[PDB]
Amino acid sequence: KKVVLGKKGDTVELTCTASQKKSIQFHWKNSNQIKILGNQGSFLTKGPSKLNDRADSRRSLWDQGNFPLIIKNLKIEDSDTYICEVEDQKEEVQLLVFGLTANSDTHLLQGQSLTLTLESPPGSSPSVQCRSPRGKNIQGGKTLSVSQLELQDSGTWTCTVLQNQKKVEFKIDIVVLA
Repeated sequence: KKVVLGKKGDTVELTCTASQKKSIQFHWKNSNQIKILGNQGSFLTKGPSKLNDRADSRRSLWDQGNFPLIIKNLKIEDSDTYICEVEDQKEEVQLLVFGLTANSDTHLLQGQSLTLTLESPPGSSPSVQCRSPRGKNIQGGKTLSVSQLELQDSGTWTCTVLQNQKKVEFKIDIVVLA
């Protein structure tokens, strides 16, 4: 069902739209049924889980049949199936948080292998397509690599990743001396 991918550090918003009579009783949970957030009657109630100080909702839409789940500071461990339950309707949504980093420090001199990675979640091995201002790209996933570094690289590289029919991209900055 809903595959939604996030970028480590940034926020995401999953969707949960109801088929009811506008604005009702609902809640979001994680794979194991520990409640994340819902509604003590008319307002929002977030449990005590590991995501409380960073989980949220938009109660203004609990009027037009929508109950989202907002998460800030995306951690890769934040990945797992979340479930929304709006009255008699259940809705599965898997979150895959991906983080692309520069196993160097995102800087480099003129001539040495540049290594990135892609730190994955509890349930995945992903595919990377990092282009570069200079057309080409590398492949693989968990670690990519290069070999030598042609000085025309202190610009913007582009880095896409697509999971279970869905995609995200980490456009990065690289630096090359002389």
